Amino acid sequence: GYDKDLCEWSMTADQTEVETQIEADIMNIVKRDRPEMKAEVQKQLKSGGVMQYNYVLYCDKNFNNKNIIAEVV
Ligand SMILES: [Cl-]
Ligand SMILES: [Cl-]
Ligand SMILES: [Cl-]
Repeated sequence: GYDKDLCEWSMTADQTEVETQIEADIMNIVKRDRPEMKAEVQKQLKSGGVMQYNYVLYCDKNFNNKNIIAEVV
């Protein structure tokens, strides 16, 4: 998705803060949209990291964030 607020904020916030934000947002997407994938997505975020999803989640109008679950797994 594209969100001016989170896109601009994430571009200059420290890495620990952006990581916390992305991880929270991805697990919230899972909770709302495909709650049965919680354990699998959580383990994949721990194994692969979360910073790689910054662009698609916040700075990309063409990405529907519901599709982050398929992106992660
Ligand atoms: Cl504005
Ligand atoms: Cl938009
Ligand atoms: Cl899926």
